[PDB]
Amino acid sequence: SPFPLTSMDKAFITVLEMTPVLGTEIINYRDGMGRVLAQDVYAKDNLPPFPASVKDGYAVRAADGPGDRFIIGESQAGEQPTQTVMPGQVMRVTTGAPIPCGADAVVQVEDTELIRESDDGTEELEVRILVQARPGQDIRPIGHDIKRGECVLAKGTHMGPSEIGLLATVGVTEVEVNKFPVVAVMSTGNELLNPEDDLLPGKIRDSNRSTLLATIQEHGYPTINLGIVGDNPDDLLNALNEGISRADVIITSGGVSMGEKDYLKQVLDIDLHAQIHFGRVFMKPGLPTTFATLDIDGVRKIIFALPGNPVSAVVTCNLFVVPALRKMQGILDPRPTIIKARLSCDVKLDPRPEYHRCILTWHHQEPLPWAQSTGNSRLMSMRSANGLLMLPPKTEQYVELHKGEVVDVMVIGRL
Amino acid sequence: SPFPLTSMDKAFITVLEMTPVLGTEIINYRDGMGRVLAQDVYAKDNLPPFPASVKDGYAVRAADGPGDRFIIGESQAGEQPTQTVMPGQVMRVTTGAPIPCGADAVVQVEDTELIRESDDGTEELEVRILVQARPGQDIRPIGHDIKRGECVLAKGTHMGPSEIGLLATVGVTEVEVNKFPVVAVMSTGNELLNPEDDLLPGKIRDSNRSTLLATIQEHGYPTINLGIVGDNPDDLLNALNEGISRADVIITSGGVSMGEKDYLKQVLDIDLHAQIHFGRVFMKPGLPTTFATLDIDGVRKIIFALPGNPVSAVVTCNLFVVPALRKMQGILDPRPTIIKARLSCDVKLDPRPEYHRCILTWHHQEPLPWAQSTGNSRLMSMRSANGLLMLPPKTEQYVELHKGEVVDVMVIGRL
Ligand SMILES: Nc1ncnc2c1ncn2[C@@H]1O[C@H](COP(=O)(O)OP(=O)(O)O)[C@@H](O)[C@H]1O
Ligand SMILES: Nc1ncnc2c1ncn2[C@@H]1O[C@H](COP(=O)(O)OP(=O)(O)O)[C@@H](O)[C@H]1O
Ligand SMILES: [Mn+2]
Ligand SMILES: [Mn+2]
Ligand SMILES: [Mn+2]
Ligand SMILES: [Mn+2]
Repeated sequence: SPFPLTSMDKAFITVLEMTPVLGTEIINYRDGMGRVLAQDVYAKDNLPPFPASVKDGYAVRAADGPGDRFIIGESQAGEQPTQTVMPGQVMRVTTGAPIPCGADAVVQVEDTELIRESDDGTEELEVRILVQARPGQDIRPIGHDIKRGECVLAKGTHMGPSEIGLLATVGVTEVEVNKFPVVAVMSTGNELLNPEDDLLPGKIRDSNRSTLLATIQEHGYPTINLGIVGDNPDDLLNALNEGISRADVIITSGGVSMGEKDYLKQVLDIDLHAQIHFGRVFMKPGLPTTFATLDIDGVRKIIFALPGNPVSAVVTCNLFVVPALRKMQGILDPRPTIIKARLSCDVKLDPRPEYHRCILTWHHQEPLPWAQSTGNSRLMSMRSANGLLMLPPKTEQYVELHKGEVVDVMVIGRL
Repeated sequence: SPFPLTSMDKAFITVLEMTPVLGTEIINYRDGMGRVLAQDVYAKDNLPPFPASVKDGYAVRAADGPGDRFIIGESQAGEQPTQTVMPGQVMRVTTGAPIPCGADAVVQVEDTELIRESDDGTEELEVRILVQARPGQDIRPIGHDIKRGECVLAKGTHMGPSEIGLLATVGVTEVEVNKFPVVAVMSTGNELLNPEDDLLPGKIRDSNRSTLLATIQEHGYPTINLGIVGDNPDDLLNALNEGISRADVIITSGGVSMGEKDYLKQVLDIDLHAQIHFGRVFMKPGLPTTFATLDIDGVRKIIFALPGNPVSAVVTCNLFVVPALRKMQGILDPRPTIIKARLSCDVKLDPRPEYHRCILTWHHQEPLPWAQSTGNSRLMSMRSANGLLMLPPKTEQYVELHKGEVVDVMVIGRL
C-alpha cells in the first residue's frame, strides 16, 4: 500500500474494540480455573446450616454462669444431637459440631477444668466452667456466613481457587462461563525447518511457532499447530482457511513487511477477503504488525499476522494477542497489569515507543522493583522474563533514560 | 503433646530445609513450560548458519560505492545462491536470505532507486545505489547470534516460552529436567459431604479439597484426589498409605488441633511412623499447621497436615506448600515473590504475625500498588485474590497499621 503508520494506542484500542466476546458454555466447577462466570451464583443452603460451635469445649447455658456441671453427652461433628441441655448441665462440643437444644453458649476447654471422668478415661463426666459466657458466645448461628438465597458470586467474576472452593461450598457444581478461545499458530517462510530437523543450506529452524504456542498455552488457552507454510499465496490461503475452520484465532508470523516474498497482507485482503484494520504500527520492534477480522456466518474470526523476527513476534504477541484472548474469554477489563519499576541500566530512546523483555526484581526493603532488560549475571539468566519494558518516544528534551528512573513495565509472567 | 509453638521463620526454613529435590527425567521441549533444566544446553549449529541479510534490498560491493548497477539475480530466503557478484553488479536480497559470494554489504531498498525492470514487472534489471555502504553493513555474519559449541541455556534455568523458543532454535528437542511433584489431597471429617451432595443433618460440603487442588493445579503440578476420610485412625492410616504410594506429596486438612476427634498428629506419629518437624506455628490463621516427612526406600515423602478451617487451609497452603513444591520441581530459590504495597484500610495487629488474602491494584501513576483485603466494591469482588497480606506481630509501640502504610504482600496469583 503501504499501510498507514498506526499509533500504539490506536492499534491497541482497535484490537480490543474489534475483538468479540465468545459465547458461553456449562462446565464442571473443578474446571473453573481462569474462567469468567456468565451467570450469578446463588446459595441454596445456609452456611452453617445448623448452629455451629466455633470452639472445642462445652455447650452451656449462659444463665447458669460459672460452676460445676454434669456432662450429659457429646455433640460430635457430623451428628445432629438429640438431647436437651437443662440447667446445671453442659454438653461437650468440638469445632463445627451442632449446638444442642437448650444451650445458648460455648465455653472453650481452656476456660474449664475437668472434675470427673470414667475409670477408663474414655468419657468426661463432670466439668467446672470457670467463666461467665455471654449468650451466643463462640457459636455460628444458621446462615452466619452464607444465607440461603444469597448471591455468592456475580457474573463477570474471574475465578481462581477460592471461587472454586466457594462453588464447592454452596454445592453449585455446574456453572455457565465464557468459552476459551481456540488459537491456531502457523509460521511462514521457505527458509524454515522444523525444530527436529538438521539444518540444510540456506535454512534455519522455526522458533516462532514454539514461542508463540508456549506463550498462549501459558495463559491457559487451547492451541492448534498449523505447522510451516511456504511463501506462496495458495498455501497461505489454504492454511488460513484451515485455521479459520479449526479455531477462533489465527496467529501467523513472517511475511508482513514489504519484501518481494512478503505475501500475508495481499492474501488476507485479496484472497481471504478479511478486513485489515492496521498493517503497520509505530512501535519498536513490531513495525509491520497486522491485525485483521473475518466475519463468516455471524461469527467474527480474528487474525494476528505478526512480524517474522522472533523478538518482534514474541513482543507483539504479548502486546496485542494476549489482551484480545483475555477479552474473548470474557474478562471484563482485558488490559494487562502495568507496574512502575526502576531501570537497571541507561537506555537510549527511539522516535518510536520501545518495548523490551525484562526481569522484575524486588530488593530487600526497597519499595519499587528493578527492571533488568534480558539479553545483555549468572543467577539472573536462570530466570524467565516476567516483564515488558515500555519506553516512551524520544523528544527534543528527553533523549535517554537513566539508571534508577521509574518506567512502566507490563507483567507477562508470574513474578 | 501439645507441640511447641514454632516461629513462622523457623517453620518456613524447616519446610525448605527438609524438602527434597526430585530426580530428573527427559522431556520433549514443547512440554518445558515451568520446568527447570537439569543440564546445560549447547548449540550444534551457528545462528545464522550463513551470512544473512538484515534488510530487504541489495547485496553489493562496498568498494563500488554509489552508482548504477546491473542486477544479476536474486538471493531468496531458503535458497543458497550460486552466482558471484562482480564489480558493477548487485544481487537482490530479502531479510534473512544468504549473502552471495563477492558481496560484502547490503543496501536497503530505501537507499536505492529502480532504473530498469522487465516489461512484465516480474524482474528488476537495473538499480541505482544512492549510498556508500560500509563493509559488512546490514549483514549478520555466521554465528553472530549463536556460535556452534556455545552454551545457550544453563542448568538451573526456570523455563518459559522464550527458552522453549531458544531450544527450538538450536534444535535441542529433548532435555533433562527435574520431575514435577505429584500431589495428593484429602479432606477429613465425619461432617463432610461431597460438593455434589445435598446436605444432610449435621453435615456440610467439603470445600478444602477443591480449593487446595485448584491452588496446586494453578502452579502446574499434577494432582491426586484422595476424597473424604472419616475421623478414625484406621481409615486415615489407609488413606495416608495410599497417598504415600501414589504421590510425592500428601496434603490433608482438618483434625490437627487438640479436639477429641483430631487424630492426624497421632496417626502420623504412632501409626505411620513419620517424623513431625512441627505441629504448631505461631501464626494467624494456621496455629495447628503440621509438617512431617517419611523416609521409605531412600525416598523422602513430605506431608502437610493443614488446619481444617478453610481460610487457614488456603493461607497455609500458600505459605508452606507451594514453596516446597517449587523446591521439589528444582527451582533453585523457591521463595515466593514479596512486594511492597499500601494498605487500603486500617488494621489491628495480633500478637501473632497475621496473614490475609488480598487484591493488589496499581493506580494510574502512583508507584506503589494498593492492597485490598478480600471479604469486606462491585468491580473488586470480580477479581481473584492475587496477594497475601503479611502483617507483623503487634508490639507495645505499634498496635495498629493505618491506611496508606507500606506492608509486605506475597504474590499468589497473576496480577
Ligand atoms: N474440607 C473442609 N471443608 C469445609 N470445612 C471444613 C473442612 N474440613 C474441616 N472443616 C471445618 O473447619 C473447622 C475445623 O475443623 P477441624 O477438623 O476441627 O480443624 P483442626 O485442623 O483445627 O482440628 C470445622 O468447623 C470443620 O467443619
Ligand atoms: N518462525 C521463525 N523462526 C525464526 N525466524 C524466523 C521465523 N519467521 C521468520 N523468521 C526470520 O525473521 C526475519 C524476518 O522474516 P520476514 O518473513 O521477512 O518477516 P516480516 O514479517 O518482517 O516480513 C528473517 O530473517 C526470517 O528468517
Ligand atoms: Mn519470511
Ligand atoms: Mn519480510
Ligand atoms: Mn474435623
Ligand atoms: Mn479440630
